[PDB]
Amino acid sequence: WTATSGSCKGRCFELQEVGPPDCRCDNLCKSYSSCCHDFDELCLKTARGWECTKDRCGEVRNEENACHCSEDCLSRGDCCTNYQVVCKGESHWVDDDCEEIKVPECPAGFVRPPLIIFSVDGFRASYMKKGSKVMPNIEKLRSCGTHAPYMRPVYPTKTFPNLYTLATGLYPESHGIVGNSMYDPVFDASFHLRGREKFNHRWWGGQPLWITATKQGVRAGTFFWSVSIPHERRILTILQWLSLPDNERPSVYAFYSEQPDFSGHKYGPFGPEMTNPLREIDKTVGQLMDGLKQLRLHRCVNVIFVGDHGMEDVTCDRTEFLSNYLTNVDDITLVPGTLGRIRAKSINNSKYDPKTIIAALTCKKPDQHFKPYMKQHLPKRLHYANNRRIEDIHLLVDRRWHVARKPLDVYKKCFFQGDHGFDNKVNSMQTVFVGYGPTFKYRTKVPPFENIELYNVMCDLLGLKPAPNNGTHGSLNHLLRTNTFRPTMPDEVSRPNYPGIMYLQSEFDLGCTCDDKVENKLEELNKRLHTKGSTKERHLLYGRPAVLYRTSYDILYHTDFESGYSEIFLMPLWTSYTISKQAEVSSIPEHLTNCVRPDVRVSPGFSQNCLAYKNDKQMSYGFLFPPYLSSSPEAKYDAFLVTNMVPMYPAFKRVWAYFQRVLVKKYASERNGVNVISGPIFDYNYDGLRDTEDEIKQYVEGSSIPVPTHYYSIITSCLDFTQPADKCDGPLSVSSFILPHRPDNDESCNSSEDESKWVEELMKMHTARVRDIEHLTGLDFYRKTSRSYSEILTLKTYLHTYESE
Ligand SMILES: *[C@@H]1O[C@H](CO)[C@@H](O[C@@H]2O[C@H](CO)[C@@H](O[C@@H]3O[C@H](CO)[C@@H](O)[C@H](O)[C@@H]3O)[C@H](O)[C@H]2NC(C)=O)[C@H](O)[C@H]1NC(C)=O
Ligand SMILES: O=C(/C=C/c1ccc(OC(F)(F)F)cc1)N1C[C@@H]2CN(C(=O)c3ccc4[nH]nnc4c3)C[C@H]2C1
Ligand SMILES: [Ca+2]
Ligand SMILES: [Ca+2]
Ligand SMILES: [Zn+2]
Ligand SMILES: [Zn+2]
Repeated sequence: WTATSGSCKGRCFELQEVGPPDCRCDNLCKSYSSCCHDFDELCLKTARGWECTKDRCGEVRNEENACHCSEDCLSRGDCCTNYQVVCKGESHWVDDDCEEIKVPECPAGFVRPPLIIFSVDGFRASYMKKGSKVMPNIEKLRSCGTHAPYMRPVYPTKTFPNLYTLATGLYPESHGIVGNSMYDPVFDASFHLRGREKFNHRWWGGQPLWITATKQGVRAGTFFWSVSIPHERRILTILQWLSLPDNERPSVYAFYSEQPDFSGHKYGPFGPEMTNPLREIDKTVGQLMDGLKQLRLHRCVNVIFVGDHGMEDVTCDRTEFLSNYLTNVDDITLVPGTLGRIRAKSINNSKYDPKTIIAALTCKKPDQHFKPYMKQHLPKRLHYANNRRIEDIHLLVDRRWHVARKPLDVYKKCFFQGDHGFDNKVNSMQTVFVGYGPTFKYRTKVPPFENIELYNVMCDLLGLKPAPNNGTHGSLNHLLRTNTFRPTMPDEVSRPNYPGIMYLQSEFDLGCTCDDKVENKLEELNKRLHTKGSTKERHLLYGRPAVLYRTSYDILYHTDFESGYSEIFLMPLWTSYTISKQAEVSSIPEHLTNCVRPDVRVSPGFSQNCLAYKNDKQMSYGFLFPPYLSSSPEAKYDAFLVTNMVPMYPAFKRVWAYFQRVLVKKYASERNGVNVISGPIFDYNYDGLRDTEDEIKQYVEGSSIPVPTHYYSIITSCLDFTQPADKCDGPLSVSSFILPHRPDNDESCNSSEDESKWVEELMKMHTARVRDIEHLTGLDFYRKTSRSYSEILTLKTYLHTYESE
């Protein structure tokens, strides 16, 4: 019940919320159907429209007007945004040359530059260049302030997940808004765009910017706007709030436009109908900037122009139907569209089996436009598994396509030419970032970055301490003139042992053999130096990674590579090696095919054994430093050490061997040497975080050898590729992957073909940030470089997307 008989008199767009049954007058009262009776009349005036004209200048104040052109309007803070232009011979903000804002220029009583977030729905990244002719205001923001060529959204590239990621710095698996539509099995409740369940606070996790602000004593405008409130009124309300007394005035604000998303769904991302809504958005931006100018805040306020996701060409005819795949289609519930999520229709149905669903959805048609996944097999970069609201079964839909359950869902629900939601590395899904103001840099282009990073910056812009989030605080310091956050490297928790020769051959009973008894002060002194670390500066280029948890491990040195070997997991945590442009690939010689060698630096009790691989009919082994890249026939023996061995399914070895034999050398050729760090990942609970010892769900049969869920590699070289990777003076260039360690290649539909036709494609799908790997291993990389820490943080957040321009 709402007792709507109260009044909005002097409360229009009030900031504190009144709970039921008291009628409300805030910017969301319409969405709750709870506004006071006189809200429209008093708060939503439209008389005479939104622009001053010559004949209105100096008019007698008339309180019925939507905005004012009388002399008192400035003191009142309620002039039309073009008032001074029309009546006082002032210029529009867009017609002024831009002039660096070297220091904040704010009216007295402003404790800090205010932040205004101008969010635009479905604003595709390429609109900045392609629509630049009809967007003069936005183009000036872009060219004069700080801009990125694009900003990467989070998956799924839908509205609620991304707007709430913006606000919180969190992955949707953490903040809880994992789609526009959701079922939560613990609540037994559904979240929908349509209806009232979505206003329930239980859905919304983490701590969004407005709460972070309020709690730390910084007032916030309310971020959300009921749809029916026109854009002009949104803008006039922000402007009015900004003329409140110092004690009452908020320091952070949000505007939101439904455009250009709304039209992009109807007309496609580039439909000729799309010009108008881009023009209209620009006009709205111009209104705000003119309004700030009038208030003397245009060189005081930080403005963020930001979008939530892009828009792709999608039409009804490009739909795949689960009914052409499954016998049991009526036994499932599908969340449909640009992504698919599948659960049982009834929890009482015991003939439901994900295994059979997955298989009936796997590589069934030549042209198949979606790929099914158990959520834990989704690329780790998507960070989309650790929430009960995400269904075990997921369908990754090709750009341009939909998935539905049955044809009747599509014609009985073309009506549309655009949509979004696809994989967040897809070009058409990328979106915009522009920062403009005293705290942002001047005419500066920054590289593309992820929207999860903005919350930290918005907090920095407001002098707030961010709630714990998935951004890497400091990685966006290069966007900022001042207010930087100067982080320190985490402290190493475990220090390595450095074992020498401690065991005789006969002490080992591992069931391994190697043809190495084929036997000198010249080279023996030299090869002892190798074991002691004489080549370590070549292969360990950016210092040893730090171990950020409590564990027991050894550093092991070799001619061609260096490792940190876990006595707890019985295999390296990381293996590091450098491959120069000139390095040469060799084969594994015949007499060494099955060679595995005890490591006399490491006890039998802390070693793997070959017997367990003999007995485990499912499991084979690979090596982290590849024997194919040994610097000499003698050095090659090191690569067959039991301490370089890791468990690998035969199907995964097809992948790994092709990476080691062909691709590493290729990257070394193309990039002028590369430094490689490889190792295992254990994430059995799919939380994006390293598993402890008591969380391992699978061992090589009979043994305590744990089976990795993933293998990673970090491939670093010189950004200035005219310098070799091992003699690089300046910035670095990195690409990484986290490959799922799977017993089959079902994910790659072309895998019966030669590795050259499908392995690199898999690795690109599984591209990762160094940061992703850090979360999964508890290691901290790049600890000793000549680069500043913020630059290193930026590098650690970089993702190599292999998407074209
Ligand atoms: C992304 O950032 C968030 C925020 O730091 C990380 O989520 C947080 O992760 C930890 C460990 O899973 C959670 O700690 C747990 O808290 C509860 C008490 O609420 C307690 O029962 C547990 O014993 C544990 O201490 C924390 O709740 C969680 N917070 C949120 C807001 O989700 C997340 O791990 C980050 N993701 C990645 C991949 O780095
Ligand atoms: O008032 C807000 C958000 C303000 C805000 C500002 C800053 C925020 O955080 C930031 F400032 F940090 F960005 C967060 C929210 N909203 C967002 C809601 C989207 N919506 C749709 O009907 C809709 C739109 C596109 C679609 N495509 N497909 N289905 C779609 C459905 C209703 C809108 C009300
Ligand atoms: Ca884990
Ligand atoms: Ca296959
Ligand atoms: Zn959206
Ligand atoms: Zn949309």
